[PDB]
Amino acid sequence: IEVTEVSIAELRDALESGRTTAVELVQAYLARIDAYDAPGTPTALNAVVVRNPDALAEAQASDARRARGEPLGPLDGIPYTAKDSYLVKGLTAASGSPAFKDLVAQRDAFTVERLRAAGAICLGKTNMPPMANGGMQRGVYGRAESPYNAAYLTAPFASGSSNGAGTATAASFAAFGLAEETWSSGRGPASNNGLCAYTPSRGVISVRGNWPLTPTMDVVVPYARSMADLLEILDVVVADDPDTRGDLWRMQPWVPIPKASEVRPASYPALAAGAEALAGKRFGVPRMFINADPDAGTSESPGIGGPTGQRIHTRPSVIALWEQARKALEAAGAEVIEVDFPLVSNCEGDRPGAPTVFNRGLVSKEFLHDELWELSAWGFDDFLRANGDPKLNRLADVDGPQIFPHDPGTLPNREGDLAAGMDEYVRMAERGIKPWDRIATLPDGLRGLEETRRIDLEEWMRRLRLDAVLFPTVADVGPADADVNPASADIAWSNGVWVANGNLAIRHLGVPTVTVPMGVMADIGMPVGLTFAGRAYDDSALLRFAAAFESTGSRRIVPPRTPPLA
Repeated sequence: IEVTEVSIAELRDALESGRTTAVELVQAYLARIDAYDAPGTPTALNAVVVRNPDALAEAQASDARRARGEPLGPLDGIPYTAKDSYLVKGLTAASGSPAFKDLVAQRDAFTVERLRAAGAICLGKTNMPPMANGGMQRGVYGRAESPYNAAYLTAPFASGSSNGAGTATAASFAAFGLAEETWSSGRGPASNNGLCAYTPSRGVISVRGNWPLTPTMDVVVPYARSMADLLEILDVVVADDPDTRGDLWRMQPWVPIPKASEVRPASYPALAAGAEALAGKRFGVPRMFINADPDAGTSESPGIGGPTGQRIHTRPSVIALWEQARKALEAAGAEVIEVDFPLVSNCEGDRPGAPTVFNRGLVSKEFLHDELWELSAWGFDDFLRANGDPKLNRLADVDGPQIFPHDPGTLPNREGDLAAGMDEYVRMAERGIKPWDRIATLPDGLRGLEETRRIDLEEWMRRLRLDAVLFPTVADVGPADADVNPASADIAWSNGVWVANGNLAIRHLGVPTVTVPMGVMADIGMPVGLTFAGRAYDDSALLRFAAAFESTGSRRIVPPRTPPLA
């Protein structure tokens, strides 16, 4: 059968009626990978970088269960891909880093455990920059290319590390995909590839067995081509993980975090709805993301580094898609209000009187320093210890200069020297790393982060009577040669483009989001998403809003570079 642009429900229907088998499905996806992804093909998208050699045997066992009339559940026999940061037992888990190219996973990540128990089949692992500490920079496997337009990047350049997952899921190299986000490494690639994606509130999906980057910020992010598929995934993966090791927010005792089983609904697929779910709702769109905020960037020295705090120049064709999205929401009975966005303005100090996260006093400068260094060094070292690969199980034994080497011939990283930056973590391990529960600044820091969200988002949405905040996921897309072309790098590194709209505040403060396709820019053929954000633990309502918006149109297209075969 054809698998291009086919939904999970259609696949399960085919498996149940005998129209196909799990083996036939795996072969159909591997065929697309071999025709479009592998080196030496005309497209050479280079999205899938590590194959699962047992995939066909796993498919065999799945069909044996079905012939015996006992499928494990709705995802039995459904193929997916996982970002190279996920531990998949028996395969390498380099996190795209040359220093870890031979590290082998001794167990599964929690997400993978749930999917394995459900009979889902990992076809392989997807591309990413070293340690997810970037966007489109080339790692040990290079980088992935866009299936929509070879001239533009498949993700934001500075934070879009799930760049293989975005290409692979949009090109139907599997039914769905698994990604991860620290700044915008989840929302970014979803936007450029027309995907649905969900960034959960804190503690909803265990991050055990996932390569950490910043333990206060890392979250799991599922990718799918439709909201219905996204809900199929969540139904299976969202559950309580009895093992808390490595998951900072589920280990810490100072901030109340609810159990996953307390946050999820009884049934995720039941969250789908039509336009009726938008009637009478109030949605606020930040002026700063629709070219309506002349005050952005008008303080004396705005930002907290890079292009932050600067006025965002949104592409005209993205504005045109936003206006149609607004009309669709209003036609469905919703109210869309242009508003400020304190969450970002008070993090980046972008206008007179606005504080920054560094000078506001809700979190201390020393906590922000420990977050970047001491806590992250502990994250790396404890992940290696927990995995327990006999050949490499301590951060102090790592080849520092090889963690994130610079790609020769490309322009410098505007965030600084990241090869030396990452090497410092090994020097730290050699001096001795304090565990997380002995870092003195942590208690006040975690409470300060939650306090910031309460003031800037939750109480703010109450007085405005907003049901959600929404905006284009990104302001523009960087050209594909932003790594070597100065003019292209200037665009790719500008605010709203280097990182998805929201910069660091979204993940730093634990804001749940859902992203769906907003359409395709008419001038360059690149997709752009619409992001819904809301109060912590309002995830269910946000998923429903996204599903309802999706139902009002058909805003996704098959990538023109990866058509159905034959």
